Amino acid sequence: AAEKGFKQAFWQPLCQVSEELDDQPKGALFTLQAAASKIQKMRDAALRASIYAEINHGTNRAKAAVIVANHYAMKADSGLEALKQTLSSQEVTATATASYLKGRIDEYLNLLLQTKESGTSGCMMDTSGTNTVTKAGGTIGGVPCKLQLSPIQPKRPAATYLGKAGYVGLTRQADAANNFHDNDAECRLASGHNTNGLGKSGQLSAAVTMAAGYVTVANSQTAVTVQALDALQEASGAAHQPWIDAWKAKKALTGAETAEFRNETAGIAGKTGVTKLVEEALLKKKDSEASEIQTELKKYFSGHENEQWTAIEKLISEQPVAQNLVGDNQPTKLGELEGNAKLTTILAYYRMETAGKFEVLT
Amino acid sequence: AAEKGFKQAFWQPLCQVSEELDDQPKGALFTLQAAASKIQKMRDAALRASIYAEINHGTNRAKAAVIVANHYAMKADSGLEALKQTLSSQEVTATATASYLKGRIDEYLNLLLQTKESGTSGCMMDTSGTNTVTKAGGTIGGVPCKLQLSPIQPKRPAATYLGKAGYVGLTRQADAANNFHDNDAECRLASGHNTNGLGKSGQLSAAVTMAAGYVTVANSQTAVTVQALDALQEASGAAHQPWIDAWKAKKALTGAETAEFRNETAGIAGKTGVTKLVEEALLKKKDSEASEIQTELKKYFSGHENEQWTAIEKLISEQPVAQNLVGDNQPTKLGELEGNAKLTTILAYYRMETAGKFEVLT
Ligand SMILES: *[C@@H]1O[C@H](CO)[C@@H](O[C@@H]2O[C@H](CO)[C@@H](O[C@@H]3O[C@H](CO)[C@@H](O)[C@H](O)[C@@H]3O)[C@H](O)[C@H]2NC(C)=O)[C@H](O)[C@H]1NC(C)=O
Ligand SMILES: *[C@@H]1O[C@H](CO)[C@@H](O[C@@H]2O[C@H](CO)[C@@H](O[C@@H]3O[C@H](CO)[C@@H](O)[C@H](O)[C@@H]3O)[C@H](O)[C@H]2NC(C)=O)[C@H](O)[C@H]1NC(C)=O
Repeated sequence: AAEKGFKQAFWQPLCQVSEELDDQPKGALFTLQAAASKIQKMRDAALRASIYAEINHGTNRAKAAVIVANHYAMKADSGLEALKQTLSSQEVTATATASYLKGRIDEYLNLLLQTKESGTSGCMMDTSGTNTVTKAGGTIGGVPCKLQLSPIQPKRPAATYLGKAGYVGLTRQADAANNFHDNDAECRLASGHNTNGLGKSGQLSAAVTMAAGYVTVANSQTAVTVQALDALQEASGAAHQPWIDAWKAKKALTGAETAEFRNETAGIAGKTGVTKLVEEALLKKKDSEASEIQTELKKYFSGHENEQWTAIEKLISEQPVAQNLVGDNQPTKLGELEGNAKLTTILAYYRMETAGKFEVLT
Repeated sequence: AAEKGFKQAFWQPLCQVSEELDDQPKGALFTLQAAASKIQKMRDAALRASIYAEINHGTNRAKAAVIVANHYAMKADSGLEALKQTLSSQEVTATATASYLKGRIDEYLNLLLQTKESGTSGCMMDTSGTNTVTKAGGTIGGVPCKLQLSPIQPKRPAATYLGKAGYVGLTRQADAANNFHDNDAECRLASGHNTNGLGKSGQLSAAVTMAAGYVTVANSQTAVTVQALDALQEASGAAHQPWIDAWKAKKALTGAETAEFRNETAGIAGKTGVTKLVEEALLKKKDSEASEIQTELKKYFSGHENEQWTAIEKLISEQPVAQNLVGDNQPTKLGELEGNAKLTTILAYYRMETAGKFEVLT
């Protein structure tokens, strides 16, 4: 009936979205950290290749290790520039839009949860619309609904409730009078009329919209209107803009999964850096033919397809640094040493060794 | 009087906090980007030093430039690890806590803004408590209150309404009956009693708290109670935990201003990397007394205080590159070249030259 407490078929959907939005910061955390860890891994690969080039100068595989090292430096570099330029705003924008909307929902839902008179007359009713609900654990009567933001630790959010299309549970309502509103449980929050709703001496001046422009409450003796948020299109100035915004933001996310954070397993001449380095340094001739790139590569790699890039990488990994550099009975092989700070210093030990030579050498 | 619409004294404070908490994402953005830009600048300095050590390999000036280059690599490296480990969660946590609380406030304030009957009876009143206020632009009658989250673009923001100790304007209220509540404007949201408040056939079951546990609304014919939020202590399970949380998070922020993102202008032996590199590579005597560190440094730097570190740095920034390595009419000096990707390339050209000179020589 109109101007009556809300039955679970109204509020369970909003609970689901609130609890799903709760994971958006956790996701943002996960991604921002994933981007640095990946930048770090590319850096580590370039450090390992550089150190091999320093130890093994004179050989051709040393020149190969420089091309490997420059590619991974460039990866590690474009990763940090992607983090700055794209990923930071994206995850901040997702975290903020989702949290602001979660706040809006939660305030409304906790109003309803609190405006009750008896255990059978109130604003928040069970499915049956026989009793009011009570929070127990992080559920409002069994339904998982904490109505507060959980502590942010990294993890991937689900997209069940907010998908690529909009809010799936916030479909159109055909019969709000019956499916949302109880037959008799009283709620003044259910209308804007002075009799069984929010008006005191009169109906209010106009319709009130609640939950960030989700539900409209009229000053007339009528039932609620809810927006269908399941098939959204981007808009501005929309009454339920918060909903649009959290959707649009979540929808724009790529994660630390773009090109820059992914390794390339194609042919050597195609890898980030190779052809342009071969033209500039080795060939000293710009805009050359793919064959003459292929040729130079065969000198260092023994070919030009991914299996020779790995073979060099294997040499780089098997390559051991001095025990004087890494501890006691500790792992000395480069493939077994990780950590930018650690590897940056092993590199400076060998950059120092290379200076020593060239002062006796020239 | 009790069970009456709220006068500007009550709501202007919440407007101020909502609007301040609007800048928290903008700040988070600003910092996350500031951290990458600073990591980038340290990297650029290590790239410039490395290239000088390459272009001049085998000298003591190249040996000095290696120590400079390893310090800046280590900075750039610990910056990305600080970004990952500390700054990411910090700014995500600040953005989410603030946005969730801004959502909670805004929903309450927009309820009040909407529950009005006449232009003189309602829930949101002016200071005089004579008229109901209205939202024009991003202001509800003069006082700035957009009641929505602004688009996130970078900004450094000075906290005035939320600061180190809590929410400044959310003071203990001595006389809510008079300073908050009007004499006669009607608001059902002002109590939980069935006569002029939210109860329908009866008072509600208990007190309702609103704005994330800020204001308590009793089922009795009484005036509102508001929490003093201006001298907070961290707590758990608190009725107004959102407030505590946004405070604690904002209070924990350091910004991209920690050690790792700041340059060190102390003596050379004290700089990040120098003594440990001198012991490991040059001295090959791990655990050497600072005088013998001072000595080695004099060989490269011509001393051991900050003015010699800069002099090397001057040489480094002076050092020109090959004309072909730069754009049509672009500068060739290292001090005049910025951009990790750009400099990573110049470094690989010279790493290749060193490769070729070492074999041309050996
Ligand atoms: C992009 O691809 C490169 C090449 O695979 C990655 O570098 C490699 O990273 C792994 C660790 O992730 C290192 O593996 C080592 O293998 C040895 C032998 O199997 C094992 O004993 C060690 O425990 C370790 O697993 C490998 O040495 C290293 N290779 C090079 C050339 O540095 C890089 O991490 C990838 N980047 C990203 C963002 O994933
Ligand atoms: C930490 O300190 C180092 C050393 O000051 C910074 O590197 C230096 O960065 C500046 C640009 O920020 C470069 O300055 C150049 O100066 C010349 C001559 O005055 C001028 O013509 C150029 O337009 C440019 O301003 C300088 O070359 C560079 N020095 C080195 C050795 O790389 C570094 O940026 C600081 N780090 C952070 C995070 O601020």
